Amino acid sequence: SEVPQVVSLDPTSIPIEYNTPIHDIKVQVYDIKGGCNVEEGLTIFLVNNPGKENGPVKISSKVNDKQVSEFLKDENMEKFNVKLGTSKHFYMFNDNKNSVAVGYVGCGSVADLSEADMKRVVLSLVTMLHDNKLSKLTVVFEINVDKNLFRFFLETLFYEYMTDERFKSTKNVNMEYIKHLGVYINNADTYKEEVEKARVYYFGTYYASQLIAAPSNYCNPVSLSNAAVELAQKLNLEYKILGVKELEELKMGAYLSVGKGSMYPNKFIHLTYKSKGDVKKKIALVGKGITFDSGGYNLKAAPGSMIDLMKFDMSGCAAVLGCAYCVGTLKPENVEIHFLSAVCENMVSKNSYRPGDIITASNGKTIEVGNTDAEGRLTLADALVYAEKLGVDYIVDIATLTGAMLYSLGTSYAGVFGNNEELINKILQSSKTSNEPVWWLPIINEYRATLNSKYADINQISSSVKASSIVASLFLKEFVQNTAWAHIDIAGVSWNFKARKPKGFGVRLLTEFVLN
Amino acid sequence: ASEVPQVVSLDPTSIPIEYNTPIHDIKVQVYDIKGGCNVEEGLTIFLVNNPGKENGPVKISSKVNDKQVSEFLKDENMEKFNVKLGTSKHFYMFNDNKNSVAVGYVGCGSVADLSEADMKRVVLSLVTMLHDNKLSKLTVVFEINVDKNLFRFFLETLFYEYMTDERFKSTDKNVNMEYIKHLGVYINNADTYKEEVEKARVYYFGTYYASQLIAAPSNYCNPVSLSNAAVELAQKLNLEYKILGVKELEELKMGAYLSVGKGSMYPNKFIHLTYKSKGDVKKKIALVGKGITFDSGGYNLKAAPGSMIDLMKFDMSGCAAVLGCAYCVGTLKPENVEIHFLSAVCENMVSKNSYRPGDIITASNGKTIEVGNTDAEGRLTLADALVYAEKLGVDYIVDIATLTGAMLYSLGTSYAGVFGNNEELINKILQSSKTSNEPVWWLPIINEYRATLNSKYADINQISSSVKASSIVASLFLKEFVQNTAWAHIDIAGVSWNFKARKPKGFGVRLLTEFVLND
Amino acid sequence: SEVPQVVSLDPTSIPIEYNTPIHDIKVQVYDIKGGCNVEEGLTIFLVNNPGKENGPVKISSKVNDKQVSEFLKDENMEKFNVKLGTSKHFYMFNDNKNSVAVGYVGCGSVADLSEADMKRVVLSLVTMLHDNKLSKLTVVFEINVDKNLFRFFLETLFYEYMTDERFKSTDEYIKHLGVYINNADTYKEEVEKARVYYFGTYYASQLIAAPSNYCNPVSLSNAAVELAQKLNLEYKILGVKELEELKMGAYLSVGKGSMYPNKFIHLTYKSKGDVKKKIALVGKGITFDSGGYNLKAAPGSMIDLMKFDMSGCAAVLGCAYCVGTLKPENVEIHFLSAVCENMVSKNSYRPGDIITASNGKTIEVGNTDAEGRLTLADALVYAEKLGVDYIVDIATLTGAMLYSLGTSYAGVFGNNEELINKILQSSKTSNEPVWWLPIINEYRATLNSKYADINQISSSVKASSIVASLFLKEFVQNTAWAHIDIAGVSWNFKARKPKGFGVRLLTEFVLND
Ligand SMILES: CC(C)(C)OC(=O)N[C@@H](C(=O)NO)c1ccc(Br)cc1
Ligand SMILES: CC(C)(C)OC(=O)N[C@@H](C(=O)NO)c1ccc(Br)cc1
Ligand SMILES: CC(C)(C)OC(=O)N[C@@H](C(=O)NO)c1ccc(Br)cc1
Ligand SMILES: [Zn+2]
Ligand SMILES: [Zn+2]
Ligand SMILES: [Zn+2]
Ligand SMILES: [Zn+2]
Ligand SMILES: [Zn+2]
Ligand SMILES: [Zn+2]
Repeated sequence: SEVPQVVSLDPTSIPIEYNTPIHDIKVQVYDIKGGCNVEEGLTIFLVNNPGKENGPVKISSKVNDKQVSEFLKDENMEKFNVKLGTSKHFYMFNDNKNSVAVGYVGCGSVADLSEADMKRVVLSLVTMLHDNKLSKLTVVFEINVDKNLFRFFLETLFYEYMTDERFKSTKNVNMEYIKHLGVYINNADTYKEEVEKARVYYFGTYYASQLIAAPSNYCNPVSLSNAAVELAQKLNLEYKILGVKELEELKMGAYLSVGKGSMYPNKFIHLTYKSKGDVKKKIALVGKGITFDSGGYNLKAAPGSMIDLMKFDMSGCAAVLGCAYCVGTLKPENVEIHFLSAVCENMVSKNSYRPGDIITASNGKTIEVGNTDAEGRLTLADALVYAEKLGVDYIVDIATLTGAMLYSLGTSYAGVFGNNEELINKILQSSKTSNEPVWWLPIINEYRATLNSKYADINQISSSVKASSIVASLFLKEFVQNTAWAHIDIAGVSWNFKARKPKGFGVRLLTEFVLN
Repeated sequence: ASEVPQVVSLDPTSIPIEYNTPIHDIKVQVYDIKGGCNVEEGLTIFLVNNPGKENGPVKISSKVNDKQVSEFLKDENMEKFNVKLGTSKHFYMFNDNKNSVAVGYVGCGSVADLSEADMKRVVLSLVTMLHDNKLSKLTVVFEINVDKNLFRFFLETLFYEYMTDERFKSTDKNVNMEYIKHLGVYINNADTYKEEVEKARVYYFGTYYASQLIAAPSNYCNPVSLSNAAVELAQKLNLEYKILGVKELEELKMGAYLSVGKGSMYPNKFIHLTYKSKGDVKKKIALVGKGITFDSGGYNLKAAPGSMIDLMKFDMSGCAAVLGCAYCVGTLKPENVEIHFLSAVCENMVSKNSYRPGDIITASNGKTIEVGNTDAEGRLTLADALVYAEKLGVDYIVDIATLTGAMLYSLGTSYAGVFGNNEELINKILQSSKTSNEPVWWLPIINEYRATLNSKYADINQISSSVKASSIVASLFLKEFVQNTAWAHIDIAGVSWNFKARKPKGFGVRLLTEFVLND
Repeated sequence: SEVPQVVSLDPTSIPIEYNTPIHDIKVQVYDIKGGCNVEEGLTIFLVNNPGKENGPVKISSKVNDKQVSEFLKDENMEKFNVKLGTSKHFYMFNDNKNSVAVGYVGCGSVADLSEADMKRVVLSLVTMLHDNKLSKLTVVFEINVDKNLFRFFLETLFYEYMTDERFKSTDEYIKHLGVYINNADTYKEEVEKARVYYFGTYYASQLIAAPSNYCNPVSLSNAAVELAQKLNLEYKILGVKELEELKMGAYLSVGKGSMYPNKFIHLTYKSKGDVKKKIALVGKGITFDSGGYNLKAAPGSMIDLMKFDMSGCAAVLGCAYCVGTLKPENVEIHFLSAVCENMVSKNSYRPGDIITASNGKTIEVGNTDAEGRLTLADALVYAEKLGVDYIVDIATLTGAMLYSLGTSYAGVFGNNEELINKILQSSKTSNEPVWWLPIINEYRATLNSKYADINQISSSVKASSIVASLFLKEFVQNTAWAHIDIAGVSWNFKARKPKGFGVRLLTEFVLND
């Protein structure tokens, strides 16, 4: 619980903002079928034109104001375009002779907007929200969206609108979030239930983002495990933090070896949510929790190794904890979930484990270490045997495991591997409804022979096959004996290089998996 | 003084320093050339040139008070030799008293005004004549034109190159070393040049002292032993001194400086030396030196080709330059001036305790900094040092540092770069460069690159991820930690080490001293 | 004249747009004291705020329209801030019930805007123009700018507004520009000069942006001829046969491995009347630099960008446009470029080759990727024989510039301080930033060849830019000479296009001399 320090100026906890300005936004959903009121703040119409390429803007909605409706008549609007991401602002006086601000955002010419399409619309919308001191925003849906896409709109809106200023000291003086958000859409009553779900999904994602973005001197195994406890306490999760003494008794030799060279003791996070009624499904969610990945003696010194980004290497853990918030808040029924993460730090030291070392996992398997920079699968290995010992139905691990993902699926799609096709399908189904894209990749058994060690039971890495993501999955597969298991590699999708911030990828995905 | 920690008992606990050098035992005499030259014992060398006559014949113009020697040096005899820069010859003959004497010359080219580099070549050629000859006396006859500043440069360079560092020699000591005991100089209007002699001797040792600190390996020269050397120096010079330990640095919240040293076995030591004039103080100056006793690069380890990790003892050259300046100032004792000699000394190592890439740290002025590269640790330590410097309420802040390797690609190994926020201060540094003959060139602080230091989470980035103009970006960083004081920054990463001669130059000592003295 | 082809689909000329939509824009300048009228198009206020948080926007100028004045009231504008580059624009109806667009661009908190700052202002302004079907743009200057910066504003505006679609197959611009500024009469003379400076820069941009299959030594020399003919300049293109007779072995060696014959461009401008200054402007004209057998294969060598390596030539030709159009007095200008291509072939020159320059000096080649200085050597020998007063060469010579001054400031080297100062003065008034770097003679000894008269490159001295300058200096014996290294500033990496750097710089140099 106590964070060790080298000097007194080293931080001893991760700063966390629980009550965000987003939570102070009062959200109202009205049916468009009744007309729109255009009074205070900024009013934005989401408009398209199906199959007209860059077509003219047409406002279909009834506006309960003669002046505003006159301004928005077709003859006036035809000079404007519906190009995806395009936005404009209008100034006018209403019927009550008050000054009002109105505008629109183009949603293209395709009837069914994709996640990327919706993201671009929101990003354009957020641009209108920044550098304008508005008190209220009104969004009018003149496009077709189902409830899942509507929820995604809000989640993305909240997430992109929110700005992390925890580490700013000498800060934007003009930041001023809206206090009211009005939404006009048809059949408002079906969409109202998605509002609070979006708000929960937002913070779950933003919470994971805060943990990832937090630098390694702030976010260490002790401080992160402490944060998990604080989170568990607020949400009523049973919690248990395993220290070195417990881990040694449990013989987690693979996991403990990675943390040897660190000044922070290893901390194993175990949170549990149990429904009050009959439990029909038991699920273990495992997250990779490397607070910093230096590579060990296989130091990240090669070009393109992105060593300065390696605080992100606990993204899997953050996603699991972010999911814990959503589950703890929405309180699903007939399910018991274990939230696991073997947290440690991979550093260079006189105490560090060396390339060539043979270590023993808690399942008795001896492992020959060929590369200390492949430490993720080592910690995940012991975490998986622990998971299976819990007697669950599904084991789902999520991790920034291999850089090869950047070459396979890139920065938008995560890879999923597994030993069970139905479980994979459930993950794929969750991906669609959560709108966090995942693609099914194969575990090619032909590469297994490349993990055959001369002295230990198995090699940590291959010295042949360059398909590291598959090889790593083959390694993890050896530590799940008789349980449905899936592995999501998020090394490529976790960090937003363009926006220079985390995505909090996986939070909404894991929650949809649990809920449905 | 603090106790130097050891891993084994064989680890050195102090930097060996030679204060009394053979140069200090040399008696220097300056004569007027119009009185004629006496050629008796030891070696007598004529410095000769030939104006616009590309390798011209040698001609001795000076009167020699010896019939035999004057006949030997007559034009007819000397025309077989030429004045090519760096050329030297030895002559053997008998004088009027039937004694054997040794005479020679060094070619000074065909250009009337010799540059520092040219003069250096002349001196180097001269030193070769001193080497491997057991001489007791050297006599140098100036048949060329040099001003007082260039004349002093000759003596300083002569003393520096003649001197040999044998502190770390044990079984391979040179059995044949035997320095001259007397140095004679014949020059026109000598009375004007006499004041430069002792000044040269002072400037020499300041440079040689800095050289000794730099050349000292990192196991000998650590933050503790270097700060101890600073204290010992201050005591000898009657300067006020103050060494800040970790506890005091924490109270001052010097987080950037402390973060770099976290991974070291040697505690951070902040050097603060003070020279105060006895009279009314009219100018207050802070001299800040980068003091990284060893730069491994941190977790951004120097593992790339050309990173020169074996040279990284040099990375405290700025501190050494500052301490060498403290010697000169404390010795010549300029008045009506108050000088602060500062250096945030530490070591950048790889450890479980080391600071990581991506860490956000807080400087003593409250600015939060995101670390993108641990091998850019110099600017982190300088940041807190500059904030400390400005709190002293000085008129000028001048920092000197082996900051960026880009200097090797911009100005190279001969000229140092100077950046600043004040043009008058910059001109003064340039003025000091001319009179000290330590080359400096003005480089710009381009404000357009500033936006690349905008961090998403912290107040500022330590490094840029685009620009690649490392020296300018670093200056932009440091500028953020000097709020309202005239400040200049001298990057000596390229000029500090003499790669051809395999030794330090002690660059900056004479430059900084000239700056203080002529102010 | 005839461009050789490998296949019939290979282009045989560089497409050039001479008449741009920018030339069709009518520009009117009014005095701010008379008030602003808001009728057609888009109206943008350029505003600042000394000591700005960044602080709120406040419009001081009087607007002769009740509807617009209601919009521009302090209470409404306080919601916006003046942070540099920030902009907002709204659409509304004026007193005459016409649709109008009104807005602002934030100019920060500094009273005196820099070259870099003004560019950020312009880009934000241009961003609104690319996404609004406007007929007229009106700019209201509520900031202080001198005559030079105002001209710079227009040049940058015109240049960034213009879009190159020459190579877009398939698989709008405003017609009026209104300017409100204090002391309007003083700024009116700057308008047409800016339009000239614009195209000079944009013309150079077109040559640089043109790919190596379009822009080759033959097609580039042809383009120079066509330009000279339109400007009524005397022109002369030296071919291989003439070059051999002139014994330009260094220049000819670089082009040996190319399928395109070497072409030496020589344009000349003579002022009507007494000539008081004679100047030769030399531009590096490598249409493509593969590096030769010292192939650009190392990481970060950016071989896909190497069409840019004739930027120096383009800058000189762009200058030829400006000088030929504005027609300065008392001056004679020579526009020179030894154009060729550096390729890998059985006919290519090899590392280790010893070649003879036209001045008789033998050169040992240590790196075929340092071909720029070799071509410049013969060009400099050619230039001095013309008997000029100043020789100024401009070249993308060394990548080391990216490590010294970066992408914003070019480096200038020289043997004459008066010439250097004139360049620096020209840099200030043209707002194309240049910084004086030294030619350190101590490094000269590293060019001493064991067998030849001189080495092409150094064997260490990582100060490549200075060493190269030391090389070129050996080919100017008795003339005031300057060298501008634009390797770092030539290409705009963020915008993915050329800057046309040097055109305005060279013209100001000629004009103010
Ligand atoms: C097997 C091999 C030797 C290639 O090592 C890696 O697979 N490195 C990954 C790692 O260091 N895991 O801990 C990694 C690299 C980049 C990114 Br982004 C993520 C993960
Ligand atoms: C910003 C960057 C990542 C390039 O890091 C450097 O600037 N390196 C310098 C350094 O390590 N300072 O601490 C340095 C290298 C070599 C020489 Br020689 C001098 C100084
Ligand atoms: C050090 C060396 C002698 C090889 O010189 C180069 O660095 N090459 C330049 C070149 O290829 N001249 O022809 C160059 C490279 C990149 C850029 Br950008 C500009 C110029
Ligand atoms: Zn790793
Ligand atoms: Zn990892
Ligand atoms: Zn370093
Ligand atoms: Zn350093
Ligand atoms: Zn080249
Ligand atoms: Zn080139």
